[PDB]
Amino acid sequence: ALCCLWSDWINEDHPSSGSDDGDRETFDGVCGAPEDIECRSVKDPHLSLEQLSQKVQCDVSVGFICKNEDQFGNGPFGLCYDYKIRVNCCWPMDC
Ligand SMILES: [Ca+2]
Ligand SMILES: [Ca+2]
Ligand code: NA
Repeated sequence: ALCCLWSDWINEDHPSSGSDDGDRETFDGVCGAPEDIECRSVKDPHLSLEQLSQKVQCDVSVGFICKNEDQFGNGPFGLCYDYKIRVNCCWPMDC
């Protein structure tokens, strides 16, 4: 069968850190090919993305991407929340 486990939280980028003007989280070095991914805001971790307001990308191919300019605001106001991810990874095991 397949034995699947959820990783610890990954939170290596932040909306006002680095040079990417956003928040990107990857599972490189954690799992080779996640079966699932969970992307959550740090300040409201119980809300799924379908319960959040921001424009983000969250999938098992690229991981998590939020770009600050995609968020609601006028002028320079408005940016990504800080997000964190878990990945669900499965191993072929007889668990
Ligand atoms: Ca950043
Ligand atoms: Ca982050
Ligand atoms: Na975005």
